[PDB]
Amino acid sequence: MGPGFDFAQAIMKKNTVIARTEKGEFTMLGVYDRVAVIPTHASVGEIIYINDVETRVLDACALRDLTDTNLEITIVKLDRNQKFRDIRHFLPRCEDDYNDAVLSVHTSKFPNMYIPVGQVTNYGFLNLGGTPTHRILMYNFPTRAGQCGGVVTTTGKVIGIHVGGNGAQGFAAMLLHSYFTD
Repeated sequence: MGPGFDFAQAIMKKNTVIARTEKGEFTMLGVYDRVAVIPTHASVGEIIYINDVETRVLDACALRDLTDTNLEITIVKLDRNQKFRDIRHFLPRCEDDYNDAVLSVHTSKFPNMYIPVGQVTNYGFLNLGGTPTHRILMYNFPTRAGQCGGVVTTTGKVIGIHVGGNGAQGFAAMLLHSYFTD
């Protein structure tokens, strides 16, 4: 509908796959080469389905901060025959607050879904499903189940992936450029 939705669509159309684990179907962001991200509660194993194709997992790393606190991001390297467009230059370098974000989801349950969530707060600490979690972004949109792995964007920045909600607010794990140096 406007330039935020433009940037969100450009990311969804080239840098997402549908990931399936034993814990469900998730929006999965591809970042560069065969490297993607997914919420850690997806419980990635040795095999994952990518657009309904059986795919070996070459590596999976559940990120934690240097206090050994959960960040809810798992970085997955896929045994796929095709690379993602490199979008690392759209990742923020530091923790921040944002205006006018979009949450974008693509699954069997919610295809081509885009949500203007408005202002995004650097919330910080969240007890997420009983697990102390850091680097959480918050938006005042009543997000539901099925949206996990959804991509949070502003114009020109890919800032997080949706990991939870409390019925009135939604929560995303930050994406930082420093997670994807090689």
